[PDB]
Amino acid sequence: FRPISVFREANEDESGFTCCAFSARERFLMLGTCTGQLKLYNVFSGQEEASYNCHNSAITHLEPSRDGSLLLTSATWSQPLSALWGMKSVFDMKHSFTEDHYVEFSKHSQDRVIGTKGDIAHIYDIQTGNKLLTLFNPDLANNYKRNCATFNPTDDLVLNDGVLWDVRSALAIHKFDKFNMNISGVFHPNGLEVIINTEIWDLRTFHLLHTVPALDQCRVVFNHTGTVMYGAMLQAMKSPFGSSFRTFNATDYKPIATIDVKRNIFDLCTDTKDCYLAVIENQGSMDALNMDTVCRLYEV
Ligand SMILES: COc1ccc(C2(c3nc(NCCN)c4ccc(N5CCN(C)CC5)cc4n3)CC2)cc1
Repeated sequence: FRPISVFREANEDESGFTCCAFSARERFLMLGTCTGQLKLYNVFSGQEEASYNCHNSAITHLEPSRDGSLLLTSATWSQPLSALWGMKSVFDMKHSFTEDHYVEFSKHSQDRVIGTKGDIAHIYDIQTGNKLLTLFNPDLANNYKRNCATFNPTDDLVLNDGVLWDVRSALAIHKFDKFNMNISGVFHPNGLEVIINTEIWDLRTFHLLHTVPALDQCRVVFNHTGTVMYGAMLQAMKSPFGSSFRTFNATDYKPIATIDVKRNIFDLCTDTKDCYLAVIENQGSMDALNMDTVCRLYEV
């Protein structure tokens, strides 16, 4: 991890970057701010190329569509809490997800959005903005405090609050038992396994395949080739994470590295070719009126 770029929010003495993702245009990073703006930076020169007022509160999350035409954003306490934005020609809101704190695109075909409202998953059509499904069963709920509903790689299944749902039938096919208070889980990009906090579960037998105590309270992200898994631990303008992330082999879940950048992390992502890792790193203290974040790009 060799840092090869670094920059802060132009003209802000308290740099307010909160989240980042690469755009479909390689040299250009998308970042959210603690005041609700979407910025586009040149990830090498640190030049601010563009700025949009998307929300009334800090952006917590953004996901561009692979084709470059759409962007999801989520916010902290503003209404709508999440939104879908067209980026062809003019930047503009297509749909708003009024009380979803988190949103994700479907994976195989990006024709759908899945949103989380506490313990409830909402699935929407991109083209209409209509809610196609509500996935919630109060008897099966685990009430995970950081629940983030997600689709599997083939879009036929949803993981919501540690419950596995068949999308076509809107049936709960399995509830994974609750073994932590916070982390709800992700699908492995291989589609054979789900990672719920420290437990790796088989998707056919629901067998426990690995116990990985190092993953406790970690938000997990794969690289685009699905060979490396990045974990950043939640800590118990307050960052969601601490000052370190860990990498694992996505195949056997062996630890590769533990990097302490010694600055609280707000977010991290990779380019689609997995050459770089962008990290939003806070300068100065937990106990500060504000944050002062920078974006650092590391060559992997
Ligand atoms: C599975 O565990 C999870 C799941 C989801 C999250 C969320 C998140 N993710 C972030 N970035 C990583 C994903 N984009 C955030 C970044 C900054 C930030 N705060 C908000 C308030 N404000 C005072 C300063 C900025 C809040 C964030 N919340 C809500 C999506 C965190 C941990």
